[PDB]
Amino acid sequence: EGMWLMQQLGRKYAQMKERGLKMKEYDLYNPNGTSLKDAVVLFDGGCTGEVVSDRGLVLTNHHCGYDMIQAHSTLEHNYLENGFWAMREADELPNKDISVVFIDKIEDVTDYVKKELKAIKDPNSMDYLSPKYLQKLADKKAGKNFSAKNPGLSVEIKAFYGGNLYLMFTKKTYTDVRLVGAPPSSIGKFGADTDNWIWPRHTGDFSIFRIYADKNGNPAPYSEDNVPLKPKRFFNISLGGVQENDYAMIMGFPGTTHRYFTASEVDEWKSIDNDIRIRMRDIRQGVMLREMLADPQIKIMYSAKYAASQNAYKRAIGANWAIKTRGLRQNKQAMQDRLIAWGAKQGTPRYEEAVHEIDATVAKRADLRRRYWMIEEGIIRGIEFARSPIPTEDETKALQASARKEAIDKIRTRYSKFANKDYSAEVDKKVAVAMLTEYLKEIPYENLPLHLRLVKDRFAGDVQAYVDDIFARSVFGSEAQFDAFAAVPSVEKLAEDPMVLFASSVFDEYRKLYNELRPYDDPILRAQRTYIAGLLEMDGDQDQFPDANLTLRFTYGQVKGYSPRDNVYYGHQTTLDGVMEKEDPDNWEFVVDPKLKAVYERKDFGRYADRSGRMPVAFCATTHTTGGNSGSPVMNANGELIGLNFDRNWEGVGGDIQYLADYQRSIIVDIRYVLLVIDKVGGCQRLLDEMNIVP
Amino acid sequence: DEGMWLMQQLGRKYAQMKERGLKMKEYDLYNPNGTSLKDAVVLFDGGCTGEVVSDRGLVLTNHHCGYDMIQAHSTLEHNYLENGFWAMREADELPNKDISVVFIDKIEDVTDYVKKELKAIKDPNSMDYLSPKYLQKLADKKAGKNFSAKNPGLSVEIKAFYGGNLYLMFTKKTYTDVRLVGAPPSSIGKFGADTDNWIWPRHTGDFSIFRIYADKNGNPAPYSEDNVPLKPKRFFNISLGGVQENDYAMIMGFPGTTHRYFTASEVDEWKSIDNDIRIRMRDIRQGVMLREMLADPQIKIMYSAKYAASQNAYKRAIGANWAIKTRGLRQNKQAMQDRLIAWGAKQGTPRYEEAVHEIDATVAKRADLRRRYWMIEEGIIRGIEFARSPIPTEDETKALQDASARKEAIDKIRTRYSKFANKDYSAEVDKKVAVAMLTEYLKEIPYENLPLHLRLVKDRFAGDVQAYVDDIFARSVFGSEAQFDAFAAVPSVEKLAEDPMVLFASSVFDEYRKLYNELRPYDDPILRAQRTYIAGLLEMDGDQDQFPDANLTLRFTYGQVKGYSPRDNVYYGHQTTLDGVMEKEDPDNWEFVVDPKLKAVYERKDFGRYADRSGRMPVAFCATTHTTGGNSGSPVMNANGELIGLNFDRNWEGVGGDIQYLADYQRSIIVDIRYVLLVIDKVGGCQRLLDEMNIVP
Ligand SMILES: O=C(c1ccc(Cl)cc1)N1CCSCC1
Ligand SMILES: O=C(c1ccc(Cl)cc1)N1CCSCC1
Ligand SMILES: [Cl-]
Ligand SMILES: [Cl-]
Ligand SMILES: [Cl-]
Repeated sequence: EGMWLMQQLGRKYAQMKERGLKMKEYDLYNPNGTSLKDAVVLFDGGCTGEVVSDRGLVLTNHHCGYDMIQAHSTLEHNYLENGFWAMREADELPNKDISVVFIDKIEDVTDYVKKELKAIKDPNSMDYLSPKYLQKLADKKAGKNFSAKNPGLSVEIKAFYGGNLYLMFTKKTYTDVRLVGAPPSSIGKFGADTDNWIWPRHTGDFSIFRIYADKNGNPAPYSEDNVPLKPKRFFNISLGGVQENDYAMIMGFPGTTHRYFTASEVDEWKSIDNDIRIRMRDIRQGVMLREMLADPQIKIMYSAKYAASQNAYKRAIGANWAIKTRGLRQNKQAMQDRLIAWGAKQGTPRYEEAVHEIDATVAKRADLRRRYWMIEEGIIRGIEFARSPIPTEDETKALQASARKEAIDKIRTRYSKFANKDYSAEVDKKVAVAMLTEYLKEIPYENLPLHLRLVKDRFAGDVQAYVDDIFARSVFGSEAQFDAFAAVPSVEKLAEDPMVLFASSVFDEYRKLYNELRPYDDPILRAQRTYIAGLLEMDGDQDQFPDANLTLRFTYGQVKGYSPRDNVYYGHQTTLDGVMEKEDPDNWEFVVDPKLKAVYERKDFGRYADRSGRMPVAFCATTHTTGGNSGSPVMNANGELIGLNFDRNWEGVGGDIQYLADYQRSIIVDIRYVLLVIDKVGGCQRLLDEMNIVP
Repeated sequence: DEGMWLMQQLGRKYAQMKERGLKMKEYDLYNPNGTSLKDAVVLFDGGCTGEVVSDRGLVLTNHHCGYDMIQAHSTLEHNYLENGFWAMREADELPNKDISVVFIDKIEDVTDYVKKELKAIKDPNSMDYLSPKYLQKLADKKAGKNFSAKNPGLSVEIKAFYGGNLYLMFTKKTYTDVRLVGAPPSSIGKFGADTDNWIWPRHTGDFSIFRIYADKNGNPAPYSEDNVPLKPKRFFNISLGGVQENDYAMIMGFPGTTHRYFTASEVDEWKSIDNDIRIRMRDIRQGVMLREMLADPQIKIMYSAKYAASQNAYKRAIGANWAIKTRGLRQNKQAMQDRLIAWGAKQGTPRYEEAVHEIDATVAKRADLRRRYWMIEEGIIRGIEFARSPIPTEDETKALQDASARKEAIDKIRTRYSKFANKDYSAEVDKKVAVAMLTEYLKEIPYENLPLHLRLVKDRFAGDVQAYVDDIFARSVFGSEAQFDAFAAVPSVEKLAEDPMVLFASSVFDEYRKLYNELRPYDDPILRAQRTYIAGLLEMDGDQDQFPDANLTLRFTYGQVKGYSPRDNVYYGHQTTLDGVMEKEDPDNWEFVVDPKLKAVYERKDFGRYADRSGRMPVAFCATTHTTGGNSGSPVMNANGELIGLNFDRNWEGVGGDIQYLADYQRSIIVDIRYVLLVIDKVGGCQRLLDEMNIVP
């Protein structure tokens, strides 16, 4: 049920041991010594990774190393579709803008931060959650020139439990992280978008990198003279596999959770956030699909935009399923009613007052929040011509010196980025007509972006005519229309351009709503500090985990399947047989790598198949994970690497608010399948040889 | 392989059934010379199975079996299809016109008799051995002079089995006054609707209740207000003990057809011609229909049923092709025939190998013709609605060419036009379907093999399929109502003789009939060789683990209540519950709406004695019994012969089971009798039906 602070390992150790943990507490996390924690990294600012060799080899997900594989792929060597396997360390490819962060030390600085905060002057100050303020405190505690005295290191203070606990992290950052190996996209992304959030899963979601450093193992930017890092700790790889009910644990960097939402916040998340995103994306995706299915060239141009919209659409469907079926609202109501009753008993009304302040703030911002999600889902992300070019104050104060041609070249560059190879004005007009029809029926005339008032005023309610007119008369309606403008540009033409005015109007309203809604966050945040303090004072800091905030956490559970619906059971482990059953040569998502298909036919599984001769692929566990846990190491009761976390099932996406023991699972690629792909698909024996593989 | 066994085969199967869990005495289940459980089984309305469940002739069958009778009695004032129907007294039960229930009174092996009569052969190639006319002449000869009058209600029938190697005579008792007694609302009776057709897990309460009526002596009689409920010689006891995983289960029913003795060449033909053409053509048709239904809510209303009707055999063909590809159906037929050929060679009898060769050569010879037939049938005859547009008859054409019979002909043509262009017909949707169907058809079928009118696509329209279809509607008398009325006002034979829609419809039906006539002769050599082939198989491995193909006759099948794994890491258990109905509820999707009375029963847990030991409410179960179409409504029995359920469907993974039974995938989908009695009790409130049944603890 939790994403626990490293500091909470002492308090949790006895329960973990009763659940199967065999390793010593300080071998997993030592606050003043080397531990397994030292082999975990924050990979490229949003994924987790792990050191698996004495020469700095790092494993993470394929979707985590995707951009680096794509940036090194060309028409001649397409590493994205064929994979990549450096046969020597010197062949490993450097990556620009990459990083790996080690969590060198973690300290509780609560009394320090709470004493510094006492120098208040304003009870409603938000400095207690300010990265700028907390950084000034972190620097004060570390010292004037800490990063110069300790190079490669940096400090950071973060708030936890709504501002009731503060931790300082001493981080070590390496920026020379090189691509070593990756399976083909057919393995690394087998399910592709059809199996996203799905269990059973058959995806070999892994990629291999290597941390490089200077001669002393100190952080250094890319240089041809950099040497692989010899880390202070790396994971041993287990080949013993997994069995149902086996103890499993994960360390990683979960991004966000909302475990202390009030019942009113659950209703708002359902009725505004999720219902609007669901309704608007269903309209958008419906029109896109119709057009993609009717024209194979539209399918090529819109496949990625369609897939990108489906991802949070599916998450919202999964989250609304939990609100409707798992009693999320009710359990938050029971949590707050229990605190209110205990507060009344102790003669302290501040907890009930705090819950009331949250409810009243939610109720007060309802119409504004509805208008914001409606314009964001409906227009800002729903309609492509909302992000069409808007002339800057510098560009209009140039068109009306010969810098007029420099303004036109800047506007032209933006126009070509909007109307790119994947942009269809006809498809966009069809999407806009459906999106705006829904938007105009939900947002009243007095709340509309100024230009959308023309639908009723000038176009007699004809949405099609309004959209047709934007493209017919706009300088960004077609290439020829832009060129005619570029030849004779006047500021009066841009000031009255229907597409410019639409884009300006919708962005003006989007920004006005954001600015009007931002002040409502602070009373909720301040009341949550009091609310979570009461919850901790009442039921204790053990069962109630602090919300995720991109900091290192541990979670434990077991390798276990679940029943998704009546009379259906999904086991704990998928096999290579499941990849073969899913093969569809004429569906790019489910194509099987020929070398992998041959390995399966010949049963060339070596030391990686299970005791029954079946080749495992993936497994699931009752660990509590979220976004940010993407390439997390999964450990045995002995702390050996058994897999890599890569996803979670849609039935558990509501788990960011309320953990669902009977449904929520972490989706993990089996380490035996990782080694089988490195060995029989990549033929990269040197990577197997540098790992410490235990029988 | 698992079996749809003849009643005669119960004796030789009894010991295996007992070892599998059967507890009842052999002759209590079937006795040729006395009353047995077999006497409580009926053929319901010529294509379903039913069962007598009371001493007053109450009959249980599926909701989809009694569907037409529930619909015929439904009005805007009393919609029994939507709300259900529950007669609170016997006099309130509704009569049905054109209904029947058939009891199998006696079954007799008449093989020696038929085989001796056949010896009077005039042509060794004669198909009389499979002729219903010939076999009826033999049945009438054996039964006696004027048997129908001497025994009212009874009739005799001889059928061939094992490709003409075994013959059985059936003495049938037919009742035609069968009244509607009860039915759940469509929300229970067809819960899955078309989404869950061929699907396990399943949550559908697929049952309906009827009653057999007869004269004062229990003898068959047509509907009369003086008819009294039948006091039958046998009825099923209802069990409330439920089912558990691995429990023995058995079914009696009337499976229609199987192809257990296909050669490997016939499996390849079924895959590459029958199934691939049906799959490809229906996917094109359904694809266009769906786009139009999704774009216009009025097109969705008009085409929903046509779309659903096409998807049914489309899904079956997808399931059958999955078995051919993954379960080794072709290979196992090849191994079956190779084993017989090897044994025949050792015996010095080459006639079995000669028979398999004759089947292979016939399959290879008819390939192009069969391809052209399935292509036109799936592509045009079924695929395009204007193929079934009006064609003026030879007498209608003559009637138009100096009498009052001109207005008579126009009224007949108008009636047919109004049936073609009905409230559900869209000419625009049909033109879109025809353009896609004909594009595929013109790609597969060469110019010299095209129906005459389709040659105009290349000749007159420069290959433009859209122009050809547009022209059919623009210039045709049946292209619109106004075009028909203009014709009806000034009708000339010369206008009909050159009508593009008439010529298209005529051409495609001419080609469809020419192909049928050219292909029909190929059936006979296959049939004759199958008689020799199945005789060899029976002589070699015995009439013991090789069941005779289904032929709409009474069979029994046995197995166990067991789930299965459909794919890697997925298990489907043996039993669904009322929670599964609730998880599937969608108020804005007509298929998954939940009856309010049923939803309340679930919330209050008002399950009475019908819930399982854990307090869960059972809905349906699946079993390793071997069933096919015709088994809808079949009684499912306990080891004690008590009714535990009604068969109503089978999973898509087992549709290949008509050729090769699939032990690890094929399951019969059965509605639990505890759920049937729960709906009668807590949803219908029809206590009198519960009271007349013999319910065992
Ligand atoms: O099948 C579903 C789904 C889930 C719940 C509900 Cl209520 C409806 C549909 N998906 C696809 C996988 S991702 C989540 C949405
Ligand atoms: O989903 C399928 C299906 C089955 C097998 C294959 Cl190869 C492809 C799709 N259905 C379910 C309804 S009944 C049969 C068709
Ligand atoms: Cl290190
Ligand atoms: Cl012979
Ligand atoms: Cl099988």
